[PDB]
Amino acid sequence: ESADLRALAKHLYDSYIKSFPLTKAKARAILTGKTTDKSPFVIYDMNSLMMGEDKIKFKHITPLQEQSKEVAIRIFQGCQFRSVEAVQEITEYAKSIPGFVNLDLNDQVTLLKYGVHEIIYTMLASLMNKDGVLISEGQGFMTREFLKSLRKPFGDFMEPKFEFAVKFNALELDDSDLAIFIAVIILSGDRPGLLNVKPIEDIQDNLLQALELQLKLNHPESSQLFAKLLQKMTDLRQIVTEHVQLLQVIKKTETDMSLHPLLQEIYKDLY
Amino acid sequence: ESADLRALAKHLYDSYIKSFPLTKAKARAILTGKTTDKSPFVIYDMNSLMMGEDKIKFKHITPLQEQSKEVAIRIFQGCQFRSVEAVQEITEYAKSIPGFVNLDLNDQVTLLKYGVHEIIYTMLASLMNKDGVLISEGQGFMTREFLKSLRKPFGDFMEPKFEFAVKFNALELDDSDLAIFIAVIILSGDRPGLLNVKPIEDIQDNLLQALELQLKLNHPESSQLFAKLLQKMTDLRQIVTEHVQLLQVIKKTETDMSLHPLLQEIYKDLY
Ligand SMILES: O=S(=O)(Nc1cc(-c2cccs2)nn1-c1ccc(F)cc1)c1cc(C(F)(F)F)cc(C(F)(F)F)c1
Ligand SMILES: O=S(=O)(Nc1cc(-c2cccs2)nn1-c1ccc(F)cc1)c1cc(C(F)(F)F)cc(C(F)(F)F)c1
Repeated sequence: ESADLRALAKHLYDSYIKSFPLTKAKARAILTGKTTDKSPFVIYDMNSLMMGEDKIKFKHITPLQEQSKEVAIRIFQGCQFRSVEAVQEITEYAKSIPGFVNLDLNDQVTLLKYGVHEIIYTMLASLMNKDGVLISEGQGFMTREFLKSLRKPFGDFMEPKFEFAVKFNALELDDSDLAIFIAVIILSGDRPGLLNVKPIEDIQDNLLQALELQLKLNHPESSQLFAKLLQKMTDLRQIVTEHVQLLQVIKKTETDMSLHPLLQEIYKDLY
Repeated sequence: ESADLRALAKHLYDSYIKSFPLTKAKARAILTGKTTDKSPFVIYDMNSLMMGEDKIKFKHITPLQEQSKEVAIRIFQGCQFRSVEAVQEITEYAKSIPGFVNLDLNDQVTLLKYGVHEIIYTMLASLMNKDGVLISEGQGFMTREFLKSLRKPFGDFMEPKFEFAVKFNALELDDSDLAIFIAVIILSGDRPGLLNVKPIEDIQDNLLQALELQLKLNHPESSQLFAKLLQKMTDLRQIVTEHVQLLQVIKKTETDMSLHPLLQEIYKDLY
């Protein structure tokens, strides 16, 4: 039944709603200017950032990290903290994908480890326009120009993500489309070191049918959107390998210590 | 609500299975016989010690270096390496505790820094009986009468752990009980130097309620088990102060030591 596929789409939207407080629909209204209530703080330069360490921290001192050290470094570390948070959220959502928790425990672990980054860049696009990105739970907005202005290695971090987002966003996907897409990415039977490939493909098969039916009904006038969407999955992998290269350059060339243990042993045979 | 609290237990039990390779179940299987494999190498004197270390012949080099010392200090070296490795495991599991990674970064660090040792000994009981302890992934045993025999300082190290374990093990906790208990340990709002106490206590509260239900549902005949388990937190805090106490006496009677930088930080300014 098509009814079951819609039931599955529906189940995935609701779990997505619970796992991810800042949804695309909310982020876009923020990025535009709907129901004017509490406009976000704008970080457009080194000075406004300084002025802003005490606009997302000073209220009560519970930050992503302390002061001092280069601004490029501080932003880097703040994004470390932020990604481990994104990961817990993605992990929670994953357990709500039917069949996922019943997979071999270590295949769960492998799936998450290779899948999380592609889900971050997909979902970070919902938070982006062509001019910058919502941060601090939609409380701030950091310009693409400022990120790009940071000294050499760190100024190149974000541009590729911005470039992906602009084009991905032109697809006009809504959270109900993204909910199933994110689930398709998780369940990829081609990740390195997976034990049982077939049960993962059997799940991704059902989520592919659901994704297809979703897009046909929700986006009838977008000829071959399903296909276009699956092709973006190769774009995502590129953004990831490229982000992984740059992290390897940073860690080999820089002089700043003590980092987030999460993706530290996860630096072992990645993308 | 009961179902939230049941899901919390279930969640915590999964990450537990994911972060910790030698669980309590599997370990008692090795101590009992219930397992369909091997039989651990018993170390009781200097000769069977000089047997157990060299026994590494079909079980080659473990994550650690070459045993470039003597007897006591030779174990002193390996257990340091085991500790480092348990910490990694405990850090990984902590990140999976809902709300942990959203806390102030410095309080995450402080919570780990104190909580780690308590969880070490708690989980060390799982691998213990009154006669000795599984070491090396449970491929070895190592009598309490051997460990007790050692030199003036090294002679009071595992004893307090064994005595703790004997009584803790009479509580009949499983892996699913222990999953919640260890989370309640890390989320302790009284650790010195904590910056925002209340959000930590908030989470412990929820964990405490989940512990309660787990015990009540899992051990319905065990009178006041909740209270008796939590009383065990005082015992654990004593083992830690004793441990860290020999670790000082060691700096007066022995020569050069030096620790993995992860253990140096973890023992830094520790009561
Ligand atoms: O995947 S990211 O590009 N990671 C990242 C960016 C940056 C920097 C940008 C500018 C100067 S340093 N650092 N990191 C990062 C992330 C994780 C690490 F382990 C190490 C570094 C990322 C960027 C951002 C943001 F766009 F807001 F910059 C946000 C996140 C979030 F919220 F998902 F955590 C992630
Ligand atoms: O926490 S322990 O008591 N550590 C420890 C024991 C011992 C020794 C006992 C007898 C001679 S040396 N040394 N250490 C130790 C551990 C870490 C340090 F930084 C310094 C010392 C410990 C003992 C054991 C065991 F019983 F196996 F000995 C195992 C572990 C494990 F698995 F948690 F790492 C930890």
